[PDB]
Amino acid sequence: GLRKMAQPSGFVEKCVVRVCYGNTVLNGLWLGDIVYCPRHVIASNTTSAIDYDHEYSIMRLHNFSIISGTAFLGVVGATMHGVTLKIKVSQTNMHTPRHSFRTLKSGEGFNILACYDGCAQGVFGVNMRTNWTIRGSFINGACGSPGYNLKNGEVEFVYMHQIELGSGSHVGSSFDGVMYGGFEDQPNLQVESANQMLTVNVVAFLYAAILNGCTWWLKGEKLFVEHYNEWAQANGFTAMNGEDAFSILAAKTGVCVERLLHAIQVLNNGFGGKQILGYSSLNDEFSINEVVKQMFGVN
Amino acid sequence: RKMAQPSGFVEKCVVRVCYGNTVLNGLWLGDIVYCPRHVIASNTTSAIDYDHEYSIMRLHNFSIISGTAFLGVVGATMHGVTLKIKVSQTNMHTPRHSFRTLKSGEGFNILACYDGCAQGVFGVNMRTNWTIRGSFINGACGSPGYNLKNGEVEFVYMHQIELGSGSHVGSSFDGVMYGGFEDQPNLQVESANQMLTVNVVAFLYAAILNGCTWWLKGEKLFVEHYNEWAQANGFTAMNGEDAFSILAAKTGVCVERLLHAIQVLNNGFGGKQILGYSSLNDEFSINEVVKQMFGVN
Ligand SMILES: COc1cccc2[nH]c(C(=O)N[C@@H](CC(C)C)C(=O)N[C@@H](C[C@@H]3CCNC3=O)C(=O)COP(=O)(O)O)cc12
Ligand SMILES: COc1cccc2[nH]c(C(=O)N[C@@H](CC(C)C)C(=O)N[C@@H](C[C@@H]3CCNC3=O)C(=O)COP(=O)(O)O)cc12
Repeated sequence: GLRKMAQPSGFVEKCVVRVCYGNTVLNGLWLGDIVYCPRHVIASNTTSAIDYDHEYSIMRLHNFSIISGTAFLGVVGATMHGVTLKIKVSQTNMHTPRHSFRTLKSGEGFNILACYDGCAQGVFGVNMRTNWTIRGSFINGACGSPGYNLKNGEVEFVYMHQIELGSGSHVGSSFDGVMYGGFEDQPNLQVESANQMLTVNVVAFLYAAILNGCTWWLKGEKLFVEHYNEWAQANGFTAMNGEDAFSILAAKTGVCVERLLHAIQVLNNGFGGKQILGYSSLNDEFSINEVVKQMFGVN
Repeated sequence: RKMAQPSGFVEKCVVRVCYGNTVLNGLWLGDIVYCPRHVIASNTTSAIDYDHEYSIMRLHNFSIISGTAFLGVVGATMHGVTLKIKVSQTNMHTPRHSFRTLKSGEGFNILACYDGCAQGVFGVNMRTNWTIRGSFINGACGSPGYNLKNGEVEFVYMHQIELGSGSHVGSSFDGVMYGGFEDQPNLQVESANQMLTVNVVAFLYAAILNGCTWWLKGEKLFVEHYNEWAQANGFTAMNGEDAFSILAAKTGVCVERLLHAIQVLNNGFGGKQILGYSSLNDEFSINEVVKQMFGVN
């Protein structure tokens, strides 16, 4: 079958801490001797526009409390970097994993460790959508929850949770302190752009259906990538690219991309009660990488 | 959003178990390694006489690796469809834990492992036909299923086989195969799956709490009439209306209006969608819905 999976969370869980500042609690990420967390933790009043330079100048280090498991950490300094704080603590996290920082591109998959009061509660896989929001599941207290990927024996930290938009979509920042999509960490309504279905993930899904033997939707007609891309601009799908990446899948099946792009056009009107790998409409959750790892064990 | 509970406490308990040329995953708790008994079978190709395989077992064929260390086997005994392998070494990362057998409908977490190393983690439900909708390939056997609850890890599932349908079957850690399936290379057909009605009701209450209510009408379907419709339409009977009384009280919507909606929505969504789903969804339990939206267990 095909299940949306998270990569294991163990390396990340040892780094999550609780960050208290005055009348606000949220989550931080403890790496080396730095704790990363959203800068709005220091905002005393969030019922009007937040002047972060003012909040920063009145900040006093003795109002911080940072808790790892049951241990308090000594706070030594704190600097502001975009929409994040970098808090210097007197102790090094001896469980700091091998890691780097990376900024997600449009459509890329990653993992969210949903944390509360400095303790992890759930983990799930998710895609950065073309409108720079994610479909998460967060309630109050989740700010500072980290997003990550495991690659080559290294943790890549990619997302720090920040805000929930009026529509229910979730916005975070990189650990550089740049908010995805340019959203503001301000208490006021902001509207995101319309979402686009990720065409390359729908193609990979349809290959998966072929390999699992679900072929009823498959015809023999081809739709040229260029003709599809004009249709996608008018129907809320991203353009097609990287057809060469689908070599692996096209070989094992003997079906070409341009036949599936035809199918994408047809199946956008509904599955008519039929179900493809157990879904009743097109799914853009799965990348080529995931299909290929889950079906064949090849990275 | 479907999620899993975090895996850190379980990851340190998974080991790589090799017997001869067969490799799979074991669970290291205390001084015992638990794993599927087919690790000692000579030919996973034809019928297996496990009493014979156990009698010719030779313990020096074992190799058990946790990270970089080798564990020393001192004995092994066979219980149901599992092996309990006693080693010299006690797992110093053993979490507070118990073993529990899942009932029909219950959700749990799977840590999919290969060669003794965790690769992914996802939530599942034990279906009424005693299979789960998983994702596994060769090498996944022994992958553990777990729940985190009341400051301890409950271990509930050991992965064992893929049915010809693609559905997946495991055992509890007392050696009892869920569904009574056999750990043999023969085609076995599970019974027909049923949609879990309590989970579908949980989902519609989730929809109401998020202001998704186009489908909601005023008509009421009494539980006994629904259950008659259910037995003939591949749905489970309505039960445990107790936790739903709480949701009914908060939303003002009685369960009987949702049972009616199920009967109607079963014939398709008419184009529209519910929480982004294009058809009835029974993947979420009432606990998951309450935990995710209100933060309470
Ligand atoms: C009137 O203004 C609005 C209008 C319409 C929509 C709006 N949306 C936000 C927003 O997103 N506000 C951030 C803080 C900003 C103002 C600095 C926030 O609330 N984040 C949560 C996680 C959120 C909470 C529920 N689900 C989550 O993902 C934290 O965890 C961190 O802070 P808190 O734990 O709540 O104290 C303000 C707002
Ligand atoms: C040929 O007759 C059949 C007919 C129809 C359906 C059938 N199904 C099986 C089966 O499932 N067989 C068990 C081995 C038992 C019988 C001893 C198995 O293959 N288990 C996998 C997990 C599986 C592997 C693929 N996806 C998974 O979930 C392990 O992990 C251990 O095996 P490996 O050492 O890793 O290959 C045999 C069979």
